[PDB]
Amino acid sequence: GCPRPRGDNPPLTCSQDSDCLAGCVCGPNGFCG
Repeated sequence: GCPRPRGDNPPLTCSQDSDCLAGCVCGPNGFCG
């Protein structure tokens, strides 16, 4: 998964898998996971 995320921060948007860091994926709500 992404490097140590926290719920003190909002999710970031995406539209493709390449919009995120390695380890992260792009989901159906248009937010990275």
